Amino acid sequence: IKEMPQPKTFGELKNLPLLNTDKPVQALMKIADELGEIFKFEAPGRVTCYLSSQRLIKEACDESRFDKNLSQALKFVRDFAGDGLLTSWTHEKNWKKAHNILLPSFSQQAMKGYHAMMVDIAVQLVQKWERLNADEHIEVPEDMTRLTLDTIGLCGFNYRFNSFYRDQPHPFITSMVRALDEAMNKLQRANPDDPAYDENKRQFQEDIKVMNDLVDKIIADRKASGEQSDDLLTHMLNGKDPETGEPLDDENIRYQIITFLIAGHESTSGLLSFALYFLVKNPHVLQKAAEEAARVLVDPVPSYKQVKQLKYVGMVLNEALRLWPTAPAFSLYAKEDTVLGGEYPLEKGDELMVLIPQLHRDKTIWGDDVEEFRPERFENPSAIPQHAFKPFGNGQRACIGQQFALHEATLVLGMMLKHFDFEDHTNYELDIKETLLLKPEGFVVKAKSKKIPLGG
Ligand code: HEM
Ligand SMILES: NCCc1c[nH]c2ccc(O)cc12
Repeated sequence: IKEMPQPKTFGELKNLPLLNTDKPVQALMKIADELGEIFKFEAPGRVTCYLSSQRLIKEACDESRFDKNLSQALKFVRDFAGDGLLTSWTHEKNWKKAHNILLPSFSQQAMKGYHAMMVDIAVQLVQKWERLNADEHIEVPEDMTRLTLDTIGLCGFNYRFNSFYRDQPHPFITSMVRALDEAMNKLQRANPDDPAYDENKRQFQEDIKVMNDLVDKIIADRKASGEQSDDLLTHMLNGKDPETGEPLDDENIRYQIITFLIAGHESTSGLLSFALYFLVKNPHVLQKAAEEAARVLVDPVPSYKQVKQLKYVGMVLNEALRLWPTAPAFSLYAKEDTVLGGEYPLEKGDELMVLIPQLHRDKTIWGDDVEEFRPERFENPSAIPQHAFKPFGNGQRACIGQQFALHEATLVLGMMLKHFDFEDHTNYELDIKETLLLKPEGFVVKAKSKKIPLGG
């Protein structure tokens, strides 16, 4: 039974002067470097416990002792994501209901049914790049986000945002991204009720309405038509929860659709963008991955089967997730009083944060070379100890989109690697922007086409 390590407190400010930054996860990694696998962090009227080792995070992932906490960020996102899967407590009625109803639509097997829709948007990405003039370049996370938004729109509810046809995004996207940005800015806002933010508030409401109006209309149309698709909206209209018997009502179906776009677009765009960043910075890895792409993707359009074959591409992506997990933290609370790690008493309701990039640098698991990009770490992946690698969160509250994201990212990265040679034409210096997720801000490349045609 030990005192918890804690950085220096400054009277009533407590630790807050140490987290004055636009990059707080990177700043908390620097505090973990100094203080170790666990530290308390206090700010006026907030207290939490940052964990960075596999030893402690395994205990935090014990669902009989700890459950998912809604961070202040998630509570602000709940203003438009409602009680959809990401922003609901495990004890809310719609959390288990939607979980039960949606799980089979997110399984590995379900990816067979999404694959042609994913190929549609992936082809649009490849074609856009094939069509660039020789002096142009690619804005990587910008184009990965066009691809992931459009892919979730098509697989989610058979709706085309047509992001590759546009300089300014579809108004739903504009509103979603502006609402997310307002949710995030509220975390930093001294006087949220000051008349200065009256206009923020009005715009937020207007953004919510834009979002609700389109999705409520899509759901209403689909109910009145009676049409059946290979989409999530179909499965939610049909499904019943085996436990309660209850269906999702129309309002919750809307929150789930807003949720899949919010939860899937920026995370999967980040994973693709960091994986390309690492490949252009590690030429021998990029060559190995490109050889696998050419060896495996032998047809003009990839099949579901071929995508499962891209084992090295899968390792590249996991290794990008190891170094910069795009959803870099998740929040837990103690279900009852408990002692963490034999050393640290916690009280019921105490909050723990899992610092994922720091966990993924735990040298007692991964060895000393934790900064090196080496996808071969994952050559044999049942060998990684349980709870050492957690880029999709934990247990029943883990990422429902995991198979979707990884099938998406492997298909797209395999196609990119099949069709282009890539140039880091600016000698780009990694700069990690943190919103509610991580992104390689300003990452740009040039793609020289291999002139390999696409099928129809
Ligand atoms: C590489 C891309 C992704 C990563 C790294 C990621 C990561 C995560 C993590 C870390 C959580 C747990 C959050 C928490 O504990 O507070 C989560 C939850 C969730 N994610 Fe993802 N995700 C990704 C892609 C997606 C996609 C594409 C979708 C939807 C199609 C999605 C949908 C969800 C949903 C609905 C939850 C809430 C699950 C539940 O609590 O029942 N995610 N994700
Ligand atoms: N599905 C992971 C993306 C994700 C996980 N948690 C989140 C919180 C806020 C947000 O915008 C996005 C996310």
